[PDB]
Amino acid sequence: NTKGIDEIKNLETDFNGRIGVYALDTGSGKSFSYRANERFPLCSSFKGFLAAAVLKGSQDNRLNLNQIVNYNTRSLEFHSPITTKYKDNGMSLGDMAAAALQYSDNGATNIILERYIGGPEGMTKFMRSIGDEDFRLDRWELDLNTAIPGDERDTSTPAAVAKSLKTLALGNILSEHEKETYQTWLKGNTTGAARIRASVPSDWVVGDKTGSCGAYGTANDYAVVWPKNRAPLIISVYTTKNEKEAKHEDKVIAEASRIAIDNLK
Repeated sequence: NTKGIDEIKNLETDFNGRIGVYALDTGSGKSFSYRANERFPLCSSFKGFLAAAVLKGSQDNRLNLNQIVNYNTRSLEFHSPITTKYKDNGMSLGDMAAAALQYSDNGATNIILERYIGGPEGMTKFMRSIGDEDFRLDRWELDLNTAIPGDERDTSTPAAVAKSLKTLALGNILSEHEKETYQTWLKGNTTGAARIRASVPSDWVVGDKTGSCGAYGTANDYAVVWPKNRAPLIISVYTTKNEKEAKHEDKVIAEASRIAIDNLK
C-alpha cells in the first residue's frame, strides 16, 4: 500500500479511536492525507482562526488593535489566565486576540466573539468568506467542547482546517504586515510542546494552535512548520474516541504528525 497509510491505520487501531490528518509541503506541493474529509470536533483550535479574524478586521480598518477593551464588570470564564490578570485596567484588542490563541484564554475568546466577531454566526461567516465550506462554530465556550460522536456542531475537517490555515498564514487574505503578526502569534503558542512540536527536529520552527475538548479523548493541533532551509509545511491532526471518559493522547497526535512529515508524496 501507499507509504505511511498502513502505519497510520495501525496507529489508529492501537489508539482505538479515529485519527484525521492532512499535511502539505508548500514547496513541492506534495501532501499526505488520512480521513482528511471527515468531521472532527474543533475544541479550542478555532481560537487560532478567531485571532486571524481580528487581524483582518484591523486591516480593513473596521477595528483597531490598540483599542482598550474594558471588562471589569464581567465574570470571566473557566481558564482565563491572561484576562484575569488585566481585569482591572483592561487589555488592548490585539493583546486579547493573542491571548485567545497563545493561552487558549476563554474570557478573551468569548469577549471577542461577543463584541467584534458577531458570535458563532460571525465566526462561521468569516470562515466562509475565506473559502472554507466545512468549518462551523455553533456554540460558545465552554459548551462547544461536548465532542459527542456523530454531532456536527463545532466541527470541521482536517483538510478544511489545513486549507484555511494556509490561506490565512501564507496566502493573500491578510496583508504582509498582518501575516507577520499572525505568524508571530502562532510561533508564541504556549500549549503545543507535546503535539506537533514534538514530532519535528529541534532546529525546525513551529507555529500552532491546540485544541482539547476534555471529552471523548478529543484533542487536536494544527501548525505551520518552517523546516531548516525549506519551504513551510502545513499540518493538521485531529483525533477523537467513542468513550466519553477517555483521555486524549498527546503522543498519538505527535506520532501521526511524524508519519505525515516522513510520507509526503
